[PDB]
Amino acid sequence: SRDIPFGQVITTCTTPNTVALTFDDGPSSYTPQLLDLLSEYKVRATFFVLGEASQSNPQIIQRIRQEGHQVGSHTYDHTSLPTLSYDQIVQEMTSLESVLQSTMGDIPTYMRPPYFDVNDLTLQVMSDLGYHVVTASIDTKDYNHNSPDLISQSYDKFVTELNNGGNLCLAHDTKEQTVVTLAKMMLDETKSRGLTVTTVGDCLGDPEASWYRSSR
Ligand SMILES: [Cl-]
Ligand SMILES: [Zn+2]
Repeated sequence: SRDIPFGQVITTCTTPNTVALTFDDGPSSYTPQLLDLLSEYKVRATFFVLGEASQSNPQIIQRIRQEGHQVGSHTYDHTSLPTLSYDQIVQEMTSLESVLQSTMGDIPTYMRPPYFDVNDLTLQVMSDLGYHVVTASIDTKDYNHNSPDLISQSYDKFVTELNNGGNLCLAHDTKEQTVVTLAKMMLDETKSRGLTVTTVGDCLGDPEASWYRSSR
């Protein structure tokens, strides 16, 4: 199977006719409802999770994994990594590894940088630690439309960027309107198109055995 680069920004799925719906900054109190919706549609998603959220909601981390979704790293503290030293960037990653090792029994090989901010130093750390670096090719901007009257604008951006060939989509399951309204709109549209709605690792051709590794 494919070799997938480490320490190099990945924006787009490679498996034809796939789409990866992804959710950042959780788990949150809305994540369980989103998991219910994903199971109704029989799809898989990817969750790039944070430190305090994972420590507060370990049972949601376990439920994400048991229902076949992928857990990726979003750093512990959500710091813009180019504002940090090499050692500090390492610590942002390994501190979340301690949390995830204890909650889900392994650690991710996929990460998403806060705000998509990268520089050479950040990419060097991710290469050295063995992380695939994922940003996005669809960005819902749902954080800025988190109200019933605004959330349709995130769907319009989603559809337009999907039509432009985007296939790796950023939303936040910390936002109520993303879970209660936008996710169903995205899932209906991807179902209508007959897309394979799957994890980031799967949409890159990576077997699930490679989305995680044992403790360092
Ligand atoms: Cl440094
Ligand atoms: Zn984030």
